Amino acid sequence: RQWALEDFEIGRPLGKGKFGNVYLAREKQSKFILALKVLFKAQLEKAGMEHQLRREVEIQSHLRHPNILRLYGYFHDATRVYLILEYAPLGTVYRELQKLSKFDEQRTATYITELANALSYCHSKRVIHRDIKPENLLLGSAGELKIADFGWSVHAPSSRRTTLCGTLDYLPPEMIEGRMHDEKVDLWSLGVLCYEFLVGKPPFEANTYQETYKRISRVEFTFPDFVTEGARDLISRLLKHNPSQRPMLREVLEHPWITANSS
Ligand SMILES: Nc1ncnc2c1ncn2[C@@H]1O[C@H](COP(=O)(O)OP(=O)(O)O)[C@@H](O)[C@H]1O
Ligand SMILES: [Ca+2]
Ligand SMILES: [Ca+2]
Repeated sequence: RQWALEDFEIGRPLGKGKFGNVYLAREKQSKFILALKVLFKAQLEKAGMEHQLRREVEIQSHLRHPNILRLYGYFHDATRVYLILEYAPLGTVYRELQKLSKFDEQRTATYITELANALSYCHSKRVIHRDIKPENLLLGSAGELKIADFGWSVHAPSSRRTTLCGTLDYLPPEMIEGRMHDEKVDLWSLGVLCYEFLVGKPPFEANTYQETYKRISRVEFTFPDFVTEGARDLISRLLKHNPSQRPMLREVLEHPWITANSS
């Protein structure tokens, strides 16, 4: 309780999503620097995703972890909805990935650690993200990873997927096949990110949706020569077609290659 647009000086655009237009902003009274995610009611309603928005606010407002981005509150005004988010000053892992093409083992292991901790806290409440990918991974002032954008978040188990498009790149077989899914979806994503971080691209990238779908469902990926044995071991363990065969997060955090490299 209980903001209005008038409470904020709006700064520069921080990023655009499918629906979200995100701006740096400062709260006039306190001079608190933050981010406003702006959504258009028309676009949400017409058509599809008004329920995701409610899900995102409800779920994310209630989460408190250093590796999960804060949602502080919200408001609206007949044309738009405004989410008030914690501002992440070092940008997205996506842009960082663009900047240096690929990450070293130390950086990758640290990102995975920070990710595994946030996910393990999420999973502790049976909350599953389902949209873990570099666009949704922000960096705090200490360069620490922060999981963001809970539009796709839901409680486990779930069904449907609803319907998503954009890439399939980060989705496990049980999600691309419309099946019932677990917290295990987030473990598959973790494996996909781990490979993208070291290699510079996702294990199942292809030129078409139909081929990507096929590669994911058949789980066909290969490692460049430069990927080390301990990273190969971790990724092969996360990218298993059968969800239950996938590791618990504790197993990931205690993986030798993770413990060896993680700063
Ligand atoms: N709190 C934030 N701090 C800095 N940049 C952000 C923040 N939230 C989002 N962004 C940027 O805006 C983009 C879209 O935000 P997001 O909420 O993920 O979009 P959408 O919900 O529309 O998919 C992100 O990928 C990122 O580049
Ligand atoms: Ca997003
Ligand atoms: Ca979203």
